[PDB]
Amino acid sequence: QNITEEFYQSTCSAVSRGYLSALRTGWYTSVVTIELSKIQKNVCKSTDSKVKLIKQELERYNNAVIELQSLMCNEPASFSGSGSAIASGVAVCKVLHLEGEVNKIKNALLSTNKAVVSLSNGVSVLTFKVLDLKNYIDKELLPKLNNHDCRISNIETVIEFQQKNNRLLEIAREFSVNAGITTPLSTYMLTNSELLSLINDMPITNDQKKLMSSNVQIVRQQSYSIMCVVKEEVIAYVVQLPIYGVIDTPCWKLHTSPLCTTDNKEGSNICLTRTDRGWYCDNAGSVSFFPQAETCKVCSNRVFCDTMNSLTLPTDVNLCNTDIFNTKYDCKIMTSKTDISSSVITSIGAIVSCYGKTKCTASNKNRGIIKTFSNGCDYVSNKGVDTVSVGNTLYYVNKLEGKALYIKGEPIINYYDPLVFPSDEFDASIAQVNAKINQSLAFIRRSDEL
Amino acid sequence: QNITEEFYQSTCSAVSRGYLSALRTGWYTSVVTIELSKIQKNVCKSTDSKVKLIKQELERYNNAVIELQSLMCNEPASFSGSGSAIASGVAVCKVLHLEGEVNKIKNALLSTNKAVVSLSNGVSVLTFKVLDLKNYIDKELLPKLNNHDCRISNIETVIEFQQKNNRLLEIAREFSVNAGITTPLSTYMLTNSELLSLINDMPITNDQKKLMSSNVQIVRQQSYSIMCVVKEEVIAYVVQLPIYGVIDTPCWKLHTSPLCTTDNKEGSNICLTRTDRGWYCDNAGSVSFFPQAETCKVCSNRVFCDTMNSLTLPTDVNLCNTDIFNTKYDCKIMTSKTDISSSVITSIGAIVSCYGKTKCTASNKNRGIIKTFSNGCDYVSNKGVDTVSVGNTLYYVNKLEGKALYIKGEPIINYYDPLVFPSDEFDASIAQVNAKINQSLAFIRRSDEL
Amino acid sequence: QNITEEFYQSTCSAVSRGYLSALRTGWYTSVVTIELSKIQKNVCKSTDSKVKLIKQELERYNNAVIELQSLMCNEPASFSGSGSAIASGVAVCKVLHLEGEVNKIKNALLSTNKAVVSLSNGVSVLTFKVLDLKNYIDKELLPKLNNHDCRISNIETVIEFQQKNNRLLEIAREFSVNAGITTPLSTYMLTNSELLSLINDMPITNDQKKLMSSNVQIVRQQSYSIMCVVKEEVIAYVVQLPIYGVIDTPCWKLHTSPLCTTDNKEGSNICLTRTDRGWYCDNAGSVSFFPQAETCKVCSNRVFCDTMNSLTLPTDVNLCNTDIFNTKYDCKIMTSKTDISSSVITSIGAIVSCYGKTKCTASNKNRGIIKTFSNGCDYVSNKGVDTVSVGNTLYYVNKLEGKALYIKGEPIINYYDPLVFPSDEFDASIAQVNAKINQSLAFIRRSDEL
Ligand SMILES: *[C@@H]1O[C@H](CO)[C@@H](O)[C@H](O)[C@H]1NC(C)=O
Ligand SMILES: *[C@@H]1O[C@H](CO)[C@@H](O)[C@H](O)[C@H]1NC(C)=O
Ligand SMILES: *[C@@H]1O[C@H](CO)[C@@H](O)[C@H](O)[C@H]1NC(C)=O
Repeated sequence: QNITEEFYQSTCSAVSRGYLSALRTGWYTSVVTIELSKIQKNVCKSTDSKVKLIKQELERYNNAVIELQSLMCNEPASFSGSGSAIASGVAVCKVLHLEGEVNKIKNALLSTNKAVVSLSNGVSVLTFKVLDLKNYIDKELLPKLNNHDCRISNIETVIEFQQKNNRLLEIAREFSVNAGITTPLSTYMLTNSELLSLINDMPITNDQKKLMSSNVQIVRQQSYSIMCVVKEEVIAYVVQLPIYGVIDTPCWKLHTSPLCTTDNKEGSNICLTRTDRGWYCDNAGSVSFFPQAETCKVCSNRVFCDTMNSLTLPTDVNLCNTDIFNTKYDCKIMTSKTDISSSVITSIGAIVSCYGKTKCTASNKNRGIIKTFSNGCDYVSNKGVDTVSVGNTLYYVNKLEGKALYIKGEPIINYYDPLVFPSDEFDASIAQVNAKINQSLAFIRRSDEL
Repeated sequence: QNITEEFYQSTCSAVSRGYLSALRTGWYTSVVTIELSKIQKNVCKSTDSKVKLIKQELERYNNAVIELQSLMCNEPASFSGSGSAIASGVAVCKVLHLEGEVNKIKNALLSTNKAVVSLSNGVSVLTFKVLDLKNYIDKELLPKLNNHDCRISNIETVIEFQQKNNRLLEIAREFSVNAGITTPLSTYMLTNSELLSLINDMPITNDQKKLMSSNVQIVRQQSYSIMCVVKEEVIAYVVQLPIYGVIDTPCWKLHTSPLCTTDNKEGSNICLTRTDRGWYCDNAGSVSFFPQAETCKVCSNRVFCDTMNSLTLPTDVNLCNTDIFNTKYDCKIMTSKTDISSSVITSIGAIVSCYGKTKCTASNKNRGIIKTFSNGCDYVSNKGVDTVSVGNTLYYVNKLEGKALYIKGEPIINYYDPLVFPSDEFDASIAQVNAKINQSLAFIRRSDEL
Repeated sequence: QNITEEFYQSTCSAVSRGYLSALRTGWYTSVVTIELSKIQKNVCKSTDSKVKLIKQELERYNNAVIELQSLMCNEPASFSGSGSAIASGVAVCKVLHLEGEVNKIKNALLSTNKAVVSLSNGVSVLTFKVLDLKNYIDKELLPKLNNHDCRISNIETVIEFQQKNNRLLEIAREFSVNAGITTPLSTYMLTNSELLSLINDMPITNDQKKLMSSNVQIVRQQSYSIMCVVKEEVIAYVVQLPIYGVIDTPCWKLHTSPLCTTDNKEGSNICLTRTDRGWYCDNAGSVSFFPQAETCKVCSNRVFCDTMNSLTLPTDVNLCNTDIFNTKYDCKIMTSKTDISSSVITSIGAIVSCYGKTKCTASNKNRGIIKTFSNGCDYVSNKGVDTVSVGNTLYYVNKLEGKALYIKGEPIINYYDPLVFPSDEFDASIAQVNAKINQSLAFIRRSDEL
């Protein structure tokens, strides 16, 4: 009733079921501002111990401003091809290159720290001001020093200026090594207290807000931070947040391992494996498939993915899990005579493909080995199991507890004849190999009757 | 006259033209030094609030010096195989393991911060001294504390010593997690003010200097920082800068998408796609091709790549863009019966390969959908277009404005017979498939005349 | 007698021998604790320059504690599939979700900073307390401020509190961007002085301790740091250390390059290359093979790898280096008609595959070019050589000095007939291609006798 899993002996593949979706659908674009107090090198050289320390701590304020301005060639019109997810925010970086749009933003920021601004393109973008140093320099630092005859207040304005400017240092220190775009969204670019404020104000239901509130760090993983322009005493940069629109549909992850024969001599055995491994979720009737599991993040029962790196597949694709020889969907597989033992760790278990003189075993935490694996594709539920060894490689099984079901079946590699079996197929399918069988056997059928 | 692009309907491929090259040709090697004032634990235990704070801030000065010395096994003679770009700087890390060469460098640094040094190998390497603490400890910190009866000046020498030593902390904090080699060149290893000083002094023309001056962050992306030795009160480490020698030649990026038929039943259709996708540039007559676009960085009109991860190709390779059936160059393609819809975002447009009941569309910012795609390979210019949907996947098109040209043609997948079409070819070519056609048809031609 | 290498002309492959193993065998799990002094917002608003600075420096102490608590969904039961190396530490993160186990740990930490704790699962895990702020706030910060009528001592308790809390900031600043698991083990999570203390106390021989002591940074590369729970004024997180069990066996790295013919017209030549390239080491009789060299780290004579990303292979696999046509082990190769020039840098040399009008050369540091390469697969020892050019690509050879041996032989690509040669084989073998030859020639043998 929580997290289940079923292993198919016929196909040497396992499916872990019970997960819930949270797919990235849109890009919540937003801009954060930093007020500035641009002053030139009018320094009064009263070389005192309380004056030079502010000279050092403000020269870093100078290196961390002109540096952001040189990063202007990213990205007005570059990034050809991939990485097209930031193009929803690059549309905002291009708006900030327009006169009057910069000024129209500084308006509603000097009175409430946050407000929605109407632009030239008109996109309803929110605005923030996370650090204000124009109001800390032109009111606290400039008047006591510029016209009051070079009067430094004390030493607590040197430590506080260090901590009020430390946030700006570690941002230019981060943007310069990232060509203007950072990911994940580091706490320097947005602390935890500020992010939870922006999520409550997104054009989304109260449901998705609770999700991104208790799962903060996952929102960071799939968020960006682009650098636009620096002009008119304002630092302008855009941060993209994921808009989860496909939520609460079921998900399941497919696990596959090679399935070979053990009734031949050395390399005279034949193998096959199901290709399309990874995460599958329901996305309005059709099935969204995520090949590289590197784009999906798992958090307890939740699965967060980006639909950009996904193949869209029809609902009739679940048939490969049971009846792989169905006429509606043609299931993809690969074939080879390469006979190598291997193991695959799943959600609540492990698949073992043992072939040859390989020492394949599953061991227990306390009493050592508990099951020696014979040759062939086998599976074991993690109940009481902790480690699995295959030759000189040892794996640990995730001790997430769940109900694992074994589905016995005739391994479909036996339904094939080794003579007319394809030597190697990269990404073939059931129909493509039965056609290649009907092709190689087409010569033997119509030539030996002489 | 600025940035153009042309789509070939015959080949289901698009070429974006108008870019300008900037290829990494050489490795400007350089060494940066740090003077040290090695003092032993002769601490006067006058446990005062202004004494223990310097004890803490100098114990970090101790952890961040002995730590760099343990990182000596990288890289005197390791790194077998790949990563051979640092071998121009490792040649300098091996020179610093020689007596007398270390001393000969400390000479011209205590009087001008920078000078060229003749070595034992003799490579004209430049030298820098970005942070001097031997002159800040043995002159400011040591005399007031060691022999003046444990006399701490004040508290401004605790904050300034914090900021004068903070740079050393975040370097050993970075080298220890990077095994002695960091990339990109972080501002900790070299700030913006110091890098722009070294570029003006490189054995290059005034042209490449302006390039690396307005495109600083890109130079960082393709730069390294190796750790050599720590001895004789000196921290020694080498930083490699890219020497761009192939500059201002034209470049173009190739985009490809599957091209299939829609005149058969389910999987009875045939597909083909052009393999060699990516960046191409002119490099002295021949064409330098960059397969993994991850090694190329785009900055407006400029394209920066590393010629180490490039295939060198003859000039007669541009023929695949137009006349793919040319006798001079044999164009590479792959074939498959896999019929999956997909989209490819280009520079100023998007290619759509729509097959089956897939919902393929291009949508507008304001008025929603503007063109439904039929089955087959199609292209759309980004003029007024903003998004493209393929099933459950949505892409954003780069709104870089340019002149896109459509080149209509007969899709070459129709010139093939589905019976004698290769089931799957990984990286074949026109000649290799016409030979395999002339092979499969060789049996049907000389056996049915009975 | 130190580092050797031999190139096989018959196979266009080189083997670098003389390296010594250090394979990751087990996971030394350990937990580090941080005592806390949880106080609520009972701040006395005596807005003084020495009071507000501690308010700022302690509000960061608040953001860096509640932030770690939201990262609780990683990883109680997630991470489906890959990344199963932390499951030895996740077993400890699951123990910390149990009442009484948290309290039983705080015992032996308030008196000796370190002791072994018996748990509910009972795993003998060590414990540490690297930073104590419960004893710095409830004894130094709380009594002077809470009940002594809001009395701030001085300003040296603001700088020291900055440096005593700076370590906690850059950890939550690192865990939040890493979803609770960081790698490599940064010095923030464990400084050099503390790591060398834990290695001396591992259930290992005195040998492996010296290894991980002079090779510290490599131990960091293959170590993790998981985040468990935050409760009862204690920060709990687990760090995994590698247990090297397979040590001091010989290792060798295989290098391969395409081997083609130069006796045909354009693409009428045939090529083949040995597939399984990378690191091989001895692991109890059998041979542990590491395909992706990205999992192996080289440090002088030592080679550190993780046996999780390794194929286990029989001892009879060294035969492919000499007699590739042996009956005991079937050597894997790939074939293609693609005739592209390329070079491969090895340990103490370089392999060059020169084909077509490609300009292939090896150049010297002083006197330029020293050997022009003819068409075919050739090798050169690094004695006096520094660079190798292939078309527009230039490589640097590692100037590690050693004894390179040339083993001349008949290139095995000539023993094949171009008519019945496979157009392309992804990962075939000698037997699989001789069978495909015995298949294509099976028709010509039994059909032309008419
Ligand atoms: C193979 O050919 C037979 C006729 O001999 C036919 O009945 C069968 O359906 C064919 N199979 C495929 C997969 O085309
Ligand atoms: C295929 O064979 C025919 C002869 O029947 C020949 O004219 C043609 O050039 C051949 N094509 C190839 C690609 O070899
Ligand atoms: C190929 O067939 C011949 C018989 O004509 C046999 O002697 C030889 O061993 C076979 N080779 C292979 C690799 O099967």
